[PDB]
Amino acid sequence: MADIGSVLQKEGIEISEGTGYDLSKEPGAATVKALEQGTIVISYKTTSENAIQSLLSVGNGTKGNQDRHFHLYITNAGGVGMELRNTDGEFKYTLDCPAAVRGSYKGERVSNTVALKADKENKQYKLFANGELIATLDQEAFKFISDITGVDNVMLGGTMRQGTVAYPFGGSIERMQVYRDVLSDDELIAVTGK
Amino acid sequence: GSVLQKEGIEISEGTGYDLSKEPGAATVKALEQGTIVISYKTTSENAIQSLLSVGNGTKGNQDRHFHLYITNAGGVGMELRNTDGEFKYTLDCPAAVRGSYKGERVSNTVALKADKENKQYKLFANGELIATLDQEAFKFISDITGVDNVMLGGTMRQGTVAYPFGGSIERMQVYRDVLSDDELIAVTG
Ligand SMILES: CC(=O)N[C@H]1[C@H]([C@H](O)[C@H](O)CO)O[C@@](OC[C@H]2O[C@@H](O[C@H]3[C@H](O)[C@@H](O)[C@H](O)O[C@@H]3CO)[C@H](O)[C@@H](O)[C@H]2O)(C(=O)O)C[C@@H]1O
Ligand SMILES: CC(=O)N[C@H]1[C@H]([C@H](O)[C@H](O)CO)O[C@@](OC[C@H]2O[C@@H](O[C@H]3[C@H](O)[C@@H](O)[C@H](O)O[C@@H]3CO)[C@H](O)[C@@H](O)[C@H]2O)(C(=O)O)C[C@@H]1O
Repeated sequence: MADIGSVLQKEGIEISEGTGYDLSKEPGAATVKALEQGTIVISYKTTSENAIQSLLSVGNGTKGNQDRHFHLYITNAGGVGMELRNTDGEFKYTLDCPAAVRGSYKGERVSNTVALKADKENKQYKLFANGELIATLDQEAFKFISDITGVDNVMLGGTMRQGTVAYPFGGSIERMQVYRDVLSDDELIAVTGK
Repeated sequence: GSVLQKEGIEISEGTGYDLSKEPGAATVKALEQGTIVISYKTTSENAIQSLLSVGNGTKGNQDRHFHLYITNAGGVGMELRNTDGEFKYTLDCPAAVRGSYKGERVSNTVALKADKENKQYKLFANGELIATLDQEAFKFISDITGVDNVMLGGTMRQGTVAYPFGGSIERMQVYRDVLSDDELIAVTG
């Protein structure tokens, strides 16, 4: 990891439900909007009982393009997932893992760390939470962010759908990093388990 | 040997075909792992068409089922569900089967295996492995709460036939055994 660098990073970002936090103008956003593969690592605390809370999304926010996006999300039941979409006629690749994260511990909102990697070489997606590899998906027709049509935004804490903040998170994004590099499972186990 | 097999079952769009009373249905309703192989011809433009389902058809339990389905866009998928709070494990693969081709309906063969030891699901269509899913928390049909039916051509949801297929289920076989990838490439060809 000594010479690995993120293409986009943010730290210490509070977000109330429905507000989101726009990253579209950040240096590095263009790179994120074109990823063919890579790694996303996010530490957060959720204060929200919303059922589906996007931590990070990248997609097409325009009218009629509401099924064209990627997001990495958590749920109110302690689930972690992702969706990678370009309308269902093109692709809808998803993961949803139960009982992988926690909202609270000893009456306090607890930090969790999750990660997703997408590896073009072996057509594989892997999801991690809190020190564990929780799911692996292989697709013959591999896709990633550069396959979504008309990407125009990157954001924390929701997914833009026809100009509305969908899948709204509340709480704190403690640390968020996006890499073009595909990090090893050992690295992701270590960073998510810390 | 299969635990349940049927051949030449033609289904009017929306009706389904109940297998719940067949010999072997109990075993299918309790599978911890296994393999499903289905050759079919669809004659329907319905968006989502279950080929085979196993689930809980009772009121309030509409998210408790397994099905292997095709779509009108040439997709193949499966969902394994016991309400989203418990599990929702899915696959959806584009451009894997044909709904029609040279203005004609056409046969396809698909397969799904669920492998408990490897904690793995693999989906096949027409001689190709199209997706693999590995879940740390492996589930299958015996983890669904209140299974009470097995059907071709739809999924029972609160007493309604959801995801309705129309056409012919040419051959369907369900195994408790986990077939090899090579065997599934061959049988789906
Ligand atoms: C993470 C997750 O569950 N995301 C799904 C999302 C959420 O469950 C809800 O938004 C939470 O309220 O639901 C999505 O589906 C709902 C929409 O479906 C649209 O129809 C789909 C149809 O179901 C597909 O079979 C078809 O291929 O595409 C249609 C068009 O998108 C309805 O038109 C729309 O009104 C909603 O009901 C969603 O996109 O919001 C699916 C997410 O995977
Ligand atoms: C193969 C497939 O696409 N299956 C999905 C199915 C189909 O897209 C549609 O049925 C085709 O018309 O849609 C399902 O979701 C629709 C229902 O969602 C319900 O709310 C969900 C909510 O979206 C989840 O986030 C939550 O965890 O669970 C809720 C309760 O199920 C609505 O209550 C209901 O009215 C439908 O809109 C479906 O179950 O039918 C999801 C399938 O994966």
